[PDB]
Amino acid sequence: MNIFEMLRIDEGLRLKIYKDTEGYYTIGIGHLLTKSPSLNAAKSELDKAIGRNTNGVITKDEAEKLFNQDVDAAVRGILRNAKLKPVYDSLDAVRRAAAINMVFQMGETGVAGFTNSLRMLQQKRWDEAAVNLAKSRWYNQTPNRAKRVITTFRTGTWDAYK
Ligand SMILES: Cc1ccc(C)cc1
Ligand SMILES: [Cl-]
Ligand SMILES: [Cl-]
Repeated sequence: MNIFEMLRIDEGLRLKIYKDTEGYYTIGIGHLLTKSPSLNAAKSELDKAIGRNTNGVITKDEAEKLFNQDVDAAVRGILRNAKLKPVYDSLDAVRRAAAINMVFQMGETGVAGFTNSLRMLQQKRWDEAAVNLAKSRWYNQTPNRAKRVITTFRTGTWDAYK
């Protein structure tokens, strides 16, 4: 198991524009296109991202290309963030995958507001962090996914994904 396989499980794969859990236009493997309610705005963002007139549809290859870019970007986002970096550096390989998953899902902004969880993770207080992470809109909105990520931080294994 690795970050790509993990995220592919959590996000699925769709080759036609769709609405995410929050109702935002997305495509491929959780690639958010726009928060605007306009489908046209979404198709325009899509064409700009793929570099071609897609008509709201992409191939598997194109989806996988967006995915690679997105994972890379998340990691780099983390490494660039002064709040995040130190936490990420302190973690083991499995747990780093859980950190990347959250950043990918919610943005470095979103995750950067889990200050108290961050501190617990840095201190390696696993059970406590797990409890703290669950007290969130994130967990209440997407409970099955949050549970998987949380188990990951808690155990440092891929058990929730098998
Ligand atoms: C790097 C990192 C991001 C988010 C959390 C919750 C923990 C670590
Ligand atoms: Cl893009
Ligand atoms: Cl869920």
